Amino acid sequence: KVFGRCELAAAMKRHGLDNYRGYSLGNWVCAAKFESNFNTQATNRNTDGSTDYGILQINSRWWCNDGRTPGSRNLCNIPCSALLSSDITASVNCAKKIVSDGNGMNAWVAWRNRCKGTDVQAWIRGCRL
Ligand SMILES: [Pt+2]
Repeated sequence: KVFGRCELAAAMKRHGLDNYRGYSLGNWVCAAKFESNFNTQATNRNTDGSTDYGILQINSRWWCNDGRTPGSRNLCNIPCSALLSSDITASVNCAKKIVSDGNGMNAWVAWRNRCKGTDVQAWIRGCRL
């Protein structure tokens, strides 16, 4: 599923990401834009052999099991394929564990390099929330 910007902002808000660990909704929408282009089916291989999955590109190195990432963890206790659903519940629940682990949203390379320190409120402009 390719979400629209405001449809994803609404789903993320419903699921309790607005100001989760002090990250405004616009941070999460910006991160999804530059990680997945708002596409729940996005998958990308990392140099280390791990893969990133779904609308928030959650990494099989730590967070999910994809059956092909040796010596990795599954800290969200899910198959990585769960993260590709049109329903973002599993991605949001796992993202909440990730951002709580001490590094905050710096875990998302695209957030750090493209969203951090920018006017992220722009990502939710015009949306009925
Ligand atoms: Pt939820």
